[PDB]
Amino acid sequence: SMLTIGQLARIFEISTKTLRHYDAIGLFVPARTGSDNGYRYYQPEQIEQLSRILALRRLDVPLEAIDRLKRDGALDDPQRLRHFLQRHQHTLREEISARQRLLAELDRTLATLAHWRIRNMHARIVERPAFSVVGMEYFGSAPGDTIGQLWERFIPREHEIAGKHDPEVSYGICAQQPNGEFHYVAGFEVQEGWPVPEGMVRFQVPAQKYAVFTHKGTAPQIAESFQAIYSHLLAERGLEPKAGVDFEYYDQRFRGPLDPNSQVDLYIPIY
Amino acid sequence: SMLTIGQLARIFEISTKTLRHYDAIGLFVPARTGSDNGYRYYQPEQIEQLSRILALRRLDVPLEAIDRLKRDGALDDPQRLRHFLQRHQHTLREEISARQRLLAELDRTLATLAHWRIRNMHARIVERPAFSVVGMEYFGSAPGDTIGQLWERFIPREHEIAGKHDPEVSYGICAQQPNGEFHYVAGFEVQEGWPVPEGMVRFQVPAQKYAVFTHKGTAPQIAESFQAIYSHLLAERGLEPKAGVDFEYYDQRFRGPLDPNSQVDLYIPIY
Ligand SMILES: Nc1nc2c(ncn2[C@@H]2O[C@@H]3COP(=O)(O)O[C@H]4[C@@H](O)[C@H](n5cnc6c(=O)[nH]c(N)nc65)O[C@@H]4COP(=O)(O)O[C@H]3[C@H]2O)c(=O)[nH]1
Ligand SMILES: Nc1nc2c(ncn2[C@@H]2O[C@@H]3COP(=O)(O)O[C@H]4[C@@H](O)[C@H](n5cnc6c(=O)[nH]c(N)nc65)O[C@@H]4COP(=O)(O)O[C@H]3[C@H]2O)c(=O)[nH]1
Ligand SMILES: Nc1nc2c(ncn2[C@@H]2O[C@@H]3COP(=O)(O)O[C@H]4[C@@H](O)[C@H](n5cnc6c(=O)[nH]c(N)nc65)O[C@@H]4COP(=O)(O)O[C@H]3[C@H]2O)c(=O)[nH]1
Ligand SMILES: Nc1nc2c(ncn2[C@@H]2O[C@@H]3COP(=O)(O)O[C@H]4[C@@H](O)[C@H](n5cnc6c(=O)[nH]c(N)nc65)O[C@@H]4COP(=O)(O)O[C@H]3[C@H]2O)c(=O)[nH]1
Repeated sequence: SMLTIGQLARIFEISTKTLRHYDAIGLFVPARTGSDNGYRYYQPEQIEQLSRILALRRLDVPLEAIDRLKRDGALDDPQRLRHFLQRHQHTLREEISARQRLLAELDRTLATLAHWRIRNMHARIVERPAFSVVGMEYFGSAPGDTIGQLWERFIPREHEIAGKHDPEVSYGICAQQPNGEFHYVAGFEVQEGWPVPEGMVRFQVPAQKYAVFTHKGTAPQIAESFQAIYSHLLAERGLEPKAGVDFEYYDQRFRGPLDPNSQVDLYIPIY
Repeated sequence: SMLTIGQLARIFEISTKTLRHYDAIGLFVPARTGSDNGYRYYQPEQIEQLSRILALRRLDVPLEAIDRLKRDGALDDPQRLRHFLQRHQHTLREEISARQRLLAELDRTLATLAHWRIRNMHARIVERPAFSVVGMEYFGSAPGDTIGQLWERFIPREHEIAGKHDPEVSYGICAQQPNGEFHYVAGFEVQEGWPVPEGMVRFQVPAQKYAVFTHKGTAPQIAESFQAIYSHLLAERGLEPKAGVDFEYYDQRFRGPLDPNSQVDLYIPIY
């Protein structure tokens, strides 16, 4: 009923070298040594002990910490050992708490960057002629950038589009109707004459003057950009919005909606 | 530079119904109504306001709470508004805390379940004759259930094995060597005479008497089961372990190493 270094190591999923190591340092020592083979032998009573020694290591308690507990008799006392552990528990809770306080201060600092980014978003003025776009429309005042959801409805189907004048760039078009809903469209510039994939439309973006803003960030943060633009950015440059169609401009600089390194040009029609 | 319900709703990704709603309740009322179309029109100065109303909603602040704030002047006061929010922030921290306190108490209870399960793990005695097993062998006193790792090394290769006498059941065999290492093997019972997939072995489990323990739980918890077995479960039944080969027994009752619903018979050779 005595166990070998190998049976012990097995049931605890450790290597026999560890158990040798523990023997040299007098931490966990075998009840005896094989008198005809020099092997180490352990009693079943030692199992629960190795179990605690190993329980400490899973808590990253350094080995010598452990050895000190062995030496001063605290490892083999359920009360002292418990004390050691609550102390370590306490430290862990604190280190966690401390970092939480940091994530808040960090959360705080990210916001401040947003006002900074928006402060640096300068208008370039430009006129562009009418042009044609084919893709997936959505007529209607809907909540969400369920457009983030539209784009993901549109991406599997993009390949279907013949006649792409420049497949490197795409558009997130929003048109106003006097009725008051917006008509959004995700698409690609295509020459007239090409066929429209089933369930797709062809939209004509009229000739317009624009203020172009380079949104440098995430697609969900696009709405914030629009908000600044319409609350003050235009005015601050004595520009007036014109009723018309605006669009998001996606080219090489765009690398995914959730990717903070994506730029997107915002084409705001003006007077 | 007045915006429509439609441009407003878009740049905030909400539906125009929401803006109608906010107007009827007097919460967010447009600066005017279209006199030739009865439409609603908003000033760019209302953007930041709608912005905060909506920020509250993202905090699940109910709408009526919000309307209360609007009514009692607090909503338009950066100081009162801030106070409202720290209050709410406070509540959230408390609710989180409370639940942590419960996770700990829950952790404690899970542990107590373990001793209970081990107490109910009864030995059934059984003799089985020698039998042959084919699979992937590991020689050597290794740490970790890198046996968890062996099984996942072995599984892509299982299909290769011809002559499987009973593919429903596999074995996790551990054999002891005089030098004290253990020799582990994951495999299937296969009749003699069948060829051995390259890099695989054929191990012979000798005829033995066993105590069988049904481990009901997770493969990582298998080691604890072994620990109970050799520390006292055998003694309590006046059984004595015999030097030999033990094995884990996987049949239908086994549903995967991570599934708390798996059972595994543990075959412990005895006198
Ligand atoms: N070569 C060697 N092996 C060791 C030694 N100490 C432990 N073992 C291994 O541990 C098993 C059981 O050891 P035990 O608890 O002393 O329990 C032992 C022990 O109580 C007794 N026993 C067997 N042979 C001897 C012996 O030569 N001298 C003594 N004093 N007792 C023995 O029978 C039980 C079963 O022994 P086994 O079935 O042979 O299997 C033995 C043996 O494989 C050692 O000093 N030398
Ligand atoms: N009262 C007190 N005395 C301290 C403290 N830190 C160091 N000492 C003293 O300095 C000696 C060596 O510390 P070390 O180089 O960290 O080397 C230490 C340390 O690395 C490790 N150790 C012992 N206890 C603990 C522990 O509770 N936690 C950790 N992380 N390591 C420990 O074992 C080694 C030997 O320690 P000792 O033989 O006890 O001897 C210790 C101890 O007498 C402390 O925080 N409080
Ligand atoms: N049908 C209708 N539409 C409305 C009303 N209120 C706002 N809008 C829409 O909002 C846009 C800008 O309105 P604004 O800021 O008053 O700025 C307006 C306003 O300052 C001026 N304006 C144009 N027509 C009229 C008018 O009939 N009366 C007044 N007082 N001003 C007008 O020209 C600016 C640009 O107007 P638009 O480019 O046409 O585009 C207008 C129009 O499409 C309304 O009561 N009825
Ligand atoms: N001092 C105080 N008075 C309370 C409290 N709970 C209820 N009352 C009183 O009871 C009235 C109706 O509360 P309700 O039916 O929960 O209906 C409430 C509630 O459903 C919601 N609401 C208002 N303020 C808050 C708020 O701060 N937090 C939340 N979660 N909901 C609010 O809107 C309604 C507000 O109506 P009121 O004009 O405030 O009128 C409130 C208020 O005068 C409280 O915790 N503290």
